[PDB]
Amino acid sequence: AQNPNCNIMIFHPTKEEFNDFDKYIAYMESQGAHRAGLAKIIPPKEWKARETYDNISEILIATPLQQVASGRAGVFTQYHKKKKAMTVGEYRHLANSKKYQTPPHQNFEDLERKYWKNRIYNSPIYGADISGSLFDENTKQWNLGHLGTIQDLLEKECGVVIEGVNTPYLYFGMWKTTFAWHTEDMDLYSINYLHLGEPKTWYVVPPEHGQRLERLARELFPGSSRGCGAFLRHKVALISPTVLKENGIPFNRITQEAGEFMVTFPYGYHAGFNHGFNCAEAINFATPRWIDYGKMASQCSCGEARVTFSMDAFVRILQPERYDLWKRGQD
Ligand SMILES: O=C(O)CNC(=O)C(=O)O
Ligand SMILES: [Mg+2]
Ligand code: NI
Ligand SMILES: [Zn+2]
Repeated sequence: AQNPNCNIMIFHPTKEEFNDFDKYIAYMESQGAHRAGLAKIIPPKEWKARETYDNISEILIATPLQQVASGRAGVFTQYHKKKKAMTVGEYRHLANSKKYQTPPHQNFEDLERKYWKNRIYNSPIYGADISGSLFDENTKQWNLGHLGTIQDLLEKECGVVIEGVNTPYLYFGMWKTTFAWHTEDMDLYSINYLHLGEPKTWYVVPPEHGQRLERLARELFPGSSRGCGAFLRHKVALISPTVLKENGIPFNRITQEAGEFMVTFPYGYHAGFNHGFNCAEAINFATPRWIDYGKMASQCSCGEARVTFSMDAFVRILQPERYDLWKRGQD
């Protein structure tokens, strides 16, 4: 069995290997990359996502989210307070202000220590989940706006034609902006490209150990667990590496820098934080190996998780027994 310790693997495809996206994902899996839940892909030196980032300041962040924490430094939830719209140029200036800028630090490990010590005492503002793309239309390799759609994959594997679309999302971050512990909708893959700016630190639990993280989460967030049998679908809970180590939960960590891709694998729980002003683009995708994970994915039916239009068909076809309850949660 390849990668039996579930380490995060890093790949350096050649320009030739970068042509066929599906083939390269299958290659990485042949080497055991999925066992970690997360992989890094460094593009060949010849490749670029677009020519420059000099003309992005007029993109609108219609609903910036202030991420307000509650709890203790290693075990907290966050809620998202909506703020007034602002442009990317306005947001960049805010991220670089004395109130929000990255503190002086020695290295990534020092900054990680400062994040876990101090995150809860601040409320950073995240421009998340913005439909759009920064890939040039002429970029033919690993262009996250030109991937095969999940609807087409389900149709190819299972024969059923379904409604829905699959487009990318932009994330504009600042110091301390945080992504809570989650797997993807319907335990899909994700791919994330860091277009510009400061790094993003990731934490990940191997898919084969995901239920250990869920059991810890029910212990640490006991009111939330009574409210919903899949409350990590709410995407609000944080648990630090120190707390994970104290409770024996298997995990790994890695820092993504600008110009790098990360892939999350089905049922790979992940969480993380941004080091400073940055912009990422991410999208969900599927492969044949996903189908079995989609059929077994948990679902939030309490009303909190509220998701895209396109998840309807995935539930309806892969999980017909759960469909009626889940749809009630959507309405
Ligand atoms: O970058 C972020 O804030 C969160 N991204 C992801 O969870 C991802 O790409 O799957
Ligand atoms: Mg612009
Ligand atoms: Ni994710
Ligand atoms: Zn719920």
